[PDB]
Amino acid sequence: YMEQEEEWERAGLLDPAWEKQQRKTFTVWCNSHLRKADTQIENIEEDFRNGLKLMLLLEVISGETLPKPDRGKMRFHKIANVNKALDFIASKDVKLVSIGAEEIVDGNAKMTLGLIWTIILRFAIQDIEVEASTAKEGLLLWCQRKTSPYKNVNVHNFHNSWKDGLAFCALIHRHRPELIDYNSLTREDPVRNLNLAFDVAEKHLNIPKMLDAEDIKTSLKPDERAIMTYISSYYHTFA
Repeated sequence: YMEQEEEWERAGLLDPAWEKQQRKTFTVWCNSHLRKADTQIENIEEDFRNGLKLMLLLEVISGETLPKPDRGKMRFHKIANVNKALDFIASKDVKLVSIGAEEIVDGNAKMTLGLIWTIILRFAIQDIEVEASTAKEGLLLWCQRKTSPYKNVNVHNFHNSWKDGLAFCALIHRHRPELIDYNSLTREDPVRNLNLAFDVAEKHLNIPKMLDAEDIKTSLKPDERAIMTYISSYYHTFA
């Protein structure tokens, strides 16, 4: 009973601020891959309902070919396409704990964001191996190692450790010192630091601006899934 709401709490999906952060961040992440297939989404709670761009997203990030999709106005075609997506994901050793094609075709916001996170996790994070840690803990360890020389960075988590922008700027500076005047930065202007990292990463590293500095600024504890999504692109660009 209320198993789904317990999982949604931990997913961040009951908090509307975290839901909004995931909606915005996940849309940019999906488009950072769909661009390679010359298309895009606009509204993540509408534009996957027929399964077509979901299947395409999975082909791009996996390099594999999925079965041919159906087309037709009628719902059962959309259900079939979403099920082809879900089958492909499950085939990569993913436990789809209560994600059904019907809710995706229905455009249920929480299930759709949960599904996109499942995809980000499996394909962008799960295989990360850093020392003896894997997946999310490996990604966090990478961040801790790469930012260890910076005295004004202390990465403990994927939320408030990232709020003042210095950790993002440090990750960039550690790989490319010529792009960031790191010593000029301080904790006093977090929005400046955040936007610096986001602008530099978009310009020089081809990493789109998945995070909104204003959403981070106003949150005492920003959404972990959104921040992990963005940092996963840092990881795969440098490592």
